[PDB]
Amino acid sequence: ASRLLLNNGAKMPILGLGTWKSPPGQVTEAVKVAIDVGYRHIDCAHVYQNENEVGVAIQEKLREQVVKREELFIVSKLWCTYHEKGLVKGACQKTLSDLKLDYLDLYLIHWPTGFKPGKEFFPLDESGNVVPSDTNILDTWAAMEELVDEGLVKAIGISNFNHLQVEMILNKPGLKYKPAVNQIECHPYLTQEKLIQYCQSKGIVVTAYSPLGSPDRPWAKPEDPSLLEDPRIKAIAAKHNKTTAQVLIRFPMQRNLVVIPKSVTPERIAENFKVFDFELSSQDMTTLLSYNRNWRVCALLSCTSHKDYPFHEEF
Ligand SMILES: NC(=O)c1ccc[n+]([C@@H]2O[C@H](COP(=O)([O-])OP(=O)(O)OC[C@H]3O[C@@H](n4cnc5c(N)ncnc54)[C@H](OP(=O)(O)O)[C@@H]3O)[C@@H](O)[C@H]2O)c1
Repeated sequence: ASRLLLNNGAKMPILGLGTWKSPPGQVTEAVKVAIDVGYRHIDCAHVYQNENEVGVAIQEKLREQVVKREELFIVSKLWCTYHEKGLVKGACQKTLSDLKLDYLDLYLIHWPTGFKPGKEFFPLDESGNVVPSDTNILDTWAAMEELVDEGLVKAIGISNFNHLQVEMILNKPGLKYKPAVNQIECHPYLTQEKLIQYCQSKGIVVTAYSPLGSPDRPWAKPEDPSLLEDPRIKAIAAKHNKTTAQVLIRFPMQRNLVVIPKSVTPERIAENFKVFDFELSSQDMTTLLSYNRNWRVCALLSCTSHKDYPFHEEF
């Protein structure tokens, strides 16, 4: 159906709306339009600096009775400067205040890397590199498990964890709640077959972020590759009378992945929803998988020496 069953018994909508880089001034309208169109899952984060304005839209639609809270699935993420056991709750309560909710459906550790606490999201060492915290992943997972026992979040997960870091949590002595979700970058140029196969075999649901290749990412140099413009993907979409974006959103769905395209444009938010009415053939799916080139949009390049940097491992 549009929902995948989580290990806590909840069902997660397979399509959600992303909000990274959605400006405060445009995201309230964008989330309102998305809920009107039929979106029931919104992906958020403290570091996107727009959760208050996302929260204005959810309140509006709740008040309107367009949707009840139980049918919404709201996701946010713990930023790297809040990995200390004593800061996790406070970070979650700030997000809950900004979103004006009393619980989150899913809360994710945004990156495995902890940074020193403070007001800068990427603290620098007077001079140059990002200043790390000495916290580790298991300390932060224990603080996340407390949030479930206190009723603030219904499920907890991870994002950008490689398979060894997931295995580290899965083997934690006294593990009380397994990660429900691992949210990772995934699209035809970074197909992630080994990490998806690992997670799915452990009962962890995978969410594909940057499904369209994030054409608005700030560091967009390469002058090269664009997924939306790839003539080979345009040809598959033409065969189905769909747009390239609709093919790129349908592709993770047929791999049993949740997918969270971002848009602040009403026509594209609506376009992106019309993805339940067609099917990519096996041939189309094998062809899209063959375009992998291990190209990653989000490589957290300022942290390549951090003890917990996730992308040195094969997967
Ligand atoms: N956990 C993490 O580390 C992490 C990292 C990155 C992203 N994410 C999540 O994943 C979400 C999606 O990834 P993303 O924001 O990197 O990028 P994306 O969804 O791959 O691409 C967004 C870009 O595509 C455009 N777009 C959307 N629909 C389109 C369509 N039908 N036709 C043409 N262009 C279209 C958007 O334009 P307009 O907005 O102008 O329409 C925007 O410029 C994020 O917003 C965030 O919620 C999570």
